Amino acid sequence: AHFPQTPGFSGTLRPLRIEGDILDIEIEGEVPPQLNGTFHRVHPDAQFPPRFEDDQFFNGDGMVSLFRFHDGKIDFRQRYAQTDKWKVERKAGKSLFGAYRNPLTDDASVQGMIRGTANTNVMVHAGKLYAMKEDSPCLIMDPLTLETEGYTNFDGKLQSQTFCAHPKIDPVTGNLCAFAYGAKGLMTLDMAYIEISPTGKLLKEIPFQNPYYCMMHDFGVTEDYAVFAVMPLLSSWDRLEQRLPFFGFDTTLPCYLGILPRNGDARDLRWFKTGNCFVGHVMNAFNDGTKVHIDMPVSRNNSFPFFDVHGAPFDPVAGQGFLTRWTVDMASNGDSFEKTERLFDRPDEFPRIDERYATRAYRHGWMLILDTEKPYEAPGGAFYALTNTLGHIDLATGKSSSWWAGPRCAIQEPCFIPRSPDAPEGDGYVIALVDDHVANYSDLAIFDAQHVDQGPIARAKLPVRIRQGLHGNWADASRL
Amino acid sequence: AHFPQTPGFSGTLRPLRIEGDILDIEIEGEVPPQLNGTFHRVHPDAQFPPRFEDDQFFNGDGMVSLFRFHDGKIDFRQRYAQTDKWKVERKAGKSLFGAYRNPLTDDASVQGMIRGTANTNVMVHAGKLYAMKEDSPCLIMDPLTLETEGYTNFDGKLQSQTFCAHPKIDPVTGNLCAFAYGAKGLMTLDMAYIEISPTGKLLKEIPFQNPYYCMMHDFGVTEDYAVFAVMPLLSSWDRLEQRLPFFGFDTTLPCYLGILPRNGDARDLRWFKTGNCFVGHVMNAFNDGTKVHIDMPVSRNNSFDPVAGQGFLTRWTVDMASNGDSFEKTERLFDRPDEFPRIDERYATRAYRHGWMLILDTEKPYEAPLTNTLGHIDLATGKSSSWWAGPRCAIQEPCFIPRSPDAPEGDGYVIALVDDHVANYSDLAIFDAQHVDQGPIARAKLPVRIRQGLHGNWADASRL
Ligand SMILES: [Fe+3]
Ligand SMILES: [Fe+3]
Ligand SMILES: [Mg+2]
Repeated sequence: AHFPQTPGFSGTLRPLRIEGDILDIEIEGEVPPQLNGTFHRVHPDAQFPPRFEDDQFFNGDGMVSLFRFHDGKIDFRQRYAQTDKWKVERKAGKSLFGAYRNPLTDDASVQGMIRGTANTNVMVHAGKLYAMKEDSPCLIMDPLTLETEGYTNFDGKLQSQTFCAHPKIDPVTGNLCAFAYGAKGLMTLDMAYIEISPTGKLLKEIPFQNPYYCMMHDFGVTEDYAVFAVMPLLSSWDRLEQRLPFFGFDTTLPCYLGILPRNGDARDLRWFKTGNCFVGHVMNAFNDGTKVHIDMPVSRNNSFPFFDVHGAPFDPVAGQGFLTRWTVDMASNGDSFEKTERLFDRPDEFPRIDERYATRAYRHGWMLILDTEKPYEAPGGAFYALTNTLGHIDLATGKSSSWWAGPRCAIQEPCFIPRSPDAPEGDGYVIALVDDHVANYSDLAIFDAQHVDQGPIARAKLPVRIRQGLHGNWADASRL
Repeated sequence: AHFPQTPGFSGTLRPLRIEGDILDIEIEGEVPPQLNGTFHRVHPDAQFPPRFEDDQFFNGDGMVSLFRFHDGKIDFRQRYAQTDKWKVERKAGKSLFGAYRNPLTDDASVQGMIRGTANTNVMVHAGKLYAMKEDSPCLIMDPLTLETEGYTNFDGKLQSQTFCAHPKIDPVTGNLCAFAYGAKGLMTLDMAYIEISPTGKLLKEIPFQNPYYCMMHDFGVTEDYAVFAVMPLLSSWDRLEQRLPFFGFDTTLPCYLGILPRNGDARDLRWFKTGNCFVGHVMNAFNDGTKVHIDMPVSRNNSFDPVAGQGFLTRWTVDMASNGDSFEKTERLFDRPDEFPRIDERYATRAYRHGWMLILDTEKPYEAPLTNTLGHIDLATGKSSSWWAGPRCAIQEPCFIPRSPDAPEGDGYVIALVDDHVANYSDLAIFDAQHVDQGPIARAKLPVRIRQGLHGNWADASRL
């Protein structure tokens, strides 16, 4: 009823909190008639006002959106993920859990509960929808009704208390390749590489130890290795008692890259070391023999201003991430990299690939671009987190193109859809939410993947603006 | 999925069509904590693009909104009324029924089906929600889930094929007082005065004939009489054959006022005649002995030419004791163009003085790419006050809530949706009924603009 009038809950970040349905969205243009599948997507949307006036973006309850493609039509369905947190807070009619990653600020009635909001990523696997949040197990939902089944441990087999929100689909085995940090609770170095079969059975859970008490948000998977990028985004329980941000970036410590053979154990894990930097989302990773490549935006400090870290304001220029390839060789001796190479010279994040080529050699990528030289005429919005541009890069040529959403709009994470199962790499479509911050409408815009610069070929016009979310995924109807 | 690019489906009249819920709406100010009940409300919202690009606003599928008040909180729930039309069209994934009230344009697959959209009014009665559209039976829904149960003939008793969307609640008996026109199908002169008990049982269905086939949208109920305003808004099968709009107003025919004793029959009905004009919604009606008063906006032509469409709240007076068919009085009650009148319905059918209305203030700026004013009139003194919503907003039909059961007439709150046509958000504004010029005392802030609707009603939780 009464949300704190902090910027975190006002203007373009106002609460939405509407579950609902639209049958047959209004289309401007023509939805590609062959497309038949689901595009899932999630945003934080605190059900009730927070205990803390300062409660953060990534702490809001997960609101899941479904866009079902079929017969040149798109349907809309949106539901709260009914996490243990969400269920108990609804019964109380108020928020019971506290600050971000801080159980010391929880109400006494919910101590020991799973504090996850399932607000970071949603992906179809094993005929179900996996709703994910780092600090908590995987939440199982129905891909079409968006009903919540409950957290899972994969029939008692998984020991890890947590489950990452950035798994990859092995394009050969169809296995869900995931991982977990803090696998034995907050502030533990216990890690795990996880593979889930196409029918939901836990196949392997390879434990190992991390170099830091740090955040491990994303990782890479190659044909033979799991790739873990370790940054000094450090955590400490002292900070929670002082009521400071759980994570704080240390600009003096180095970064590591851990290569775990997917068929080995912690004994075979080799650590490589490089200079200090901030590592973003992994576009893709792949190995050529013992040569391992991983592509991700690299910046000098935190790239997300909604992500409150401790110490040293928010440097918006030091937070500019550029798509960078890291290369190590398992055949070499020592912990030296072979190569670091900037792949793209514009600040970017939220990278995407033709997922048929995940874990393999590839050339086509899409990304959100921060074009600060463009006007932004929408009052009530952070100019910092303004992804106003969609970009495409041909890594084989370095050529790139982009599209500007205009001065009224932001763009959310894109997603690639192939034109057909055996279409060439990157031949198909890119979809993304384009949010008009003046009229408060959202379009699910459809681009030609190879000509994003020509603007959308179609727009699914929603009569509502979807709150800025995180990650989404496309699944063909055959996966259901 | 491809709606026409006409004005009736673009801009502020864009399709909405979202069913959904919000628990604990954002509140600016304070929702009066005593309030515990429901505000229902409905707008047209075609589920699929129409068969004809010039489809009327009034032809769209009914979308019902629920605002459940409790303990200073308001929850939101919005659902489609699952009429026979809506169900079959969803099955087919496209619009099967054709032009407004024109069965000659329906697809063959739905011929003889009920063409109602239930898009005009929603009112709690006998523990259920009555969803109404003139050309069709009453639709029964659940007041809290907004589930649909189906059309009703009240246990097979009701003979009328139709059921009005403007019933009044008798403040003494608790009966739902309704009527029906075209009761034996389209273009039929058959009429009926209807009463439904507080438990849903049909108590009386009094048939009579209408002076001609015309729109009979609203009517009045007094302590002793039912009051039927007849204007020459005509329709014939011939109009439908030429694919003209169903209704066509005739400037040369007179208007009638038919007074029917509630406990009598068609032989006891008296017709009074007056000059040509266009009649609008009924604020209220009452009788003082044999003198019958009815207050309603009156204009020269359709208000539902902007100058001819200017309707002014007017009182019509006839005397049942008199001989002949002359009125006694016609008196303009308000000098500003107005519509959607409302009263403290605890005084419905009885003498009253407090009314609320929407006012079209043409001297105000509108900065969007129009009811912009909420009014209050004290009929005992002619005094009035109003509130302008600003250059970006419009106001939908208001509705009165008494501060308490024993409160004096007009003592309480007036609620209405206020729509920002630039930011595309809607607020459920709460005013003090006696000081609407002071602006809202509270705003329930929706993260969406509710489409332009029709009629809504308040019901205390005790009625659930
Ligand atoms: Fe992420
Ligand atoms: Fe009406
Ligand atoms: Mg739109």
